[PDB]
Amino acid sequence: FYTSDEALEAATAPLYNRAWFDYNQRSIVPIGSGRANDMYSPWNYPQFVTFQVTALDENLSGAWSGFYSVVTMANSVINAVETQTQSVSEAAKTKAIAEARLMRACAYFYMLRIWGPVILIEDNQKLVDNPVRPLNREEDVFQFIINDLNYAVDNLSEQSDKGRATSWAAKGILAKVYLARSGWNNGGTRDEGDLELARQYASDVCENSGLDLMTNYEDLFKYKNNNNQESLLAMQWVPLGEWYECNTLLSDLAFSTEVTGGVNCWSSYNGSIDMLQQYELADTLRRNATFFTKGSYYSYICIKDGGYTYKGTASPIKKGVPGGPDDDNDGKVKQMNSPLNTYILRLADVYLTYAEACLGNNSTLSDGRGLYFFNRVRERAKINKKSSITLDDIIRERRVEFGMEYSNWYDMVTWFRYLPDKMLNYFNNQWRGYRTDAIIKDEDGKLHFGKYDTDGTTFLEGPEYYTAPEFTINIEAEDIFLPYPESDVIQNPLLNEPPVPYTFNE
Ligand SMILES: [Cl-]
Ligand SMILES: [Cl-]
Ligand SMILES: [Mg+2]
Ligand SMILES: [Mg+2]
Repeated sequence: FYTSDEALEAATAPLYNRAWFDYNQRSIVPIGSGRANDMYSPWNYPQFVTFQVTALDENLSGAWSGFYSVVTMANSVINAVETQTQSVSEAAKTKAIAEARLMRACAYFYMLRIWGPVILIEDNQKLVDNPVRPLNREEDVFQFIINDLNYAVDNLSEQSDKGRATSWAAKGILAKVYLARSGWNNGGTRDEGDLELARQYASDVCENSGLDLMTNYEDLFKYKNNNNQESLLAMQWVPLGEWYECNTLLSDLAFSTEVTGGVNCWSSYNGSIDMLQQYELADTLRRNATFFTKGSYYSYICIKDGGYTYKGTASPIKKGVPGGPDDDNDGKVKQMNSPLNTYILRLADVYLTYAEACLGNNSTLSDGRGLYFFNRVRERAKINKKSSITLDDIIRERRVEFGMEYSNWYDMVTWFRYLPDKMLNYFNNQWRGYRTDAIIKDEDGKLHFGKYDTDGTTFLEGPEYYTAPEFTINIEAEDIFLPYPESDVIQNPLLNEPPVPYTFNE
């Protein structure tokens, strides 16, 4: 019985944390980043990188559970607005429905780029009464997402409490959705109507929001800057709160207690050879903020010991590894407990989305505001602007802008649905599963890949010294979308049957 706007807001707050917990607690890493080849470990979920995932994989069931937790929580909030409010304003009621529908849209948009067809649900009771329900078609899922985002665009405000969604966030996601739909199973061209809509929504955010990119890329990934102006939407973790409200990734991302102030950790992930090669030589700011590499210095990690220099010869994760409790983290670093929010949408994504929507079906983009906003991302990274861009420039730029943010894989699926032959060739040329013992730098700061001789000091350079994977799979169309989780298929055999049309309620 919610009797004030603030009481209702307390009920919608878990849409930003608890709802996402089953996904964030584990599977976000191998699905969003691993599968894109952002990083690799031979012991932690390598199958996601090498395309050898089985239906029994715990990450599939966890992700499925997490995304459906968002959907069903959203549905519960919408129901509560309509049945449990008694002095509550229409502004607050519509804001709550809008936040619920925004999150539901985000969950379905992730699922669409993991499994493809999924079950669309607006009535939780229908699911309870009969859980054996059919999949709906990819086109239905797109329309459902669009409808939810339309409501959020119309019913969120331009400004919000810090950490809460605005209409700019909804418009930014909607731009991404239209861009993703434009080429999806569309014979190698992008629908001009969807391109136009993507441009309209993205340009509105870029030109009119009054928001800007943070001056320093590294600042985006520090806890003191949670909910900075570039953060359009993020999971809002509560490190001093309940277990289901915490960001539990700290120990799985951090490679050594030397970068956690002594807090227990166990990561064996390293940035992939392919991913590391995406950073242009001049792009050291984004590279350093994403992965540690030999000799890189961090003034803001191990602050009490004058900063931190990585002295290993691998490429462990930096993004998501905020240092120890006293590294401007207000004591909020503990085992499996990170103070960082998890980004869902940054303004730089909208900039790059606008650029890609301006490129459209042309082979190059050499003028216009889309190119300007692409070049703002370059400028913020302190590297050269480009006088013209192609889709290949956009692919590279997105990988380096969003490395270790658990987003690159979803973008790669979108591209595969547009240009499947190009992207299968791309995936097969990423050297997935290859890793190497030693990555070092020369005088000019360029990375070199190889291993040490028996003496552990004499560097041997080149691919002949890489560690090859046990198996290199030829990646094909059938490999891209993941299988439905086996336990869920047992409970609902229609997950093995064709999708059917959704009956829309609007
Ligand atoms: Cl796979
Ligand atoms: Cl510390
Ligand atoms: Mg279509
Ligand atoms: Mg095969």
